[PDB]
Amino acid sequence: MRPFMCAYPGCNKRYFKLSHLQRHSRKHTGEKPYQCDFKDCERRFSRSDQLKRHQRRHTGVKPFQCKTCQRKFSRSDHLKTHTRTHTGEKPFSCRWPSCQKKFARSDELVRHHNMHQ
DNA sequence: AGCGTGGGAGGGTTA
DNA sequence: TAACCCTCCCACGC
Ligand SMILES: [Zn+2]
Ligand SMILES: [Zn+2]
Ligand SMILES: [Zn+2]
Ligand SMILES: [Zn+2]
Repeated sequence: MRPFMCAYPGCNKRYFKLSHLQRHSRKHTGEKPYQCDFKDCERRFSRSDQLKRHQRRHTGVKPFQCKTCQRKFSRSDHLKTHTRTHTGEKPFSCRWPSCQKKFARSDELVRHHNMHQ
């Protein structure tokens, strides 16, 4: 399954790719060489992709646009869940007894599940 | 309730 | 040999 296993004592985390393991290894070492050099910000990241995603907050760039209402979004995963507001898709159904409510996002189902109990 | 929108994280592809 | 792009998990706020 996962041939790349973390060698840190007690971690026991395994990965499919070596790049995934080397990316995880910075969690133990704590190195965050990708600092944000914008003013009034001290955010640091161990990954370059997380820094550039964060720096969209400073630049205001929204590269992902909804083809229905033309609204732009900073992140592609948030455009995907926004599209369900137009299509009405709710792929996450509550499995509580007698309940039939469905939700477009998983965190909405988790919040609804916590309301049952 | 429904949904915008961050960080943290793991999947993938690519010279 | 990591940068790059993707969605998910979890969280916070209105
Ligand atoms: Zn580890
Ligand atoms: Zn910043
Ligand atoms: Zn839209
Ligand atoms: Zn329910």
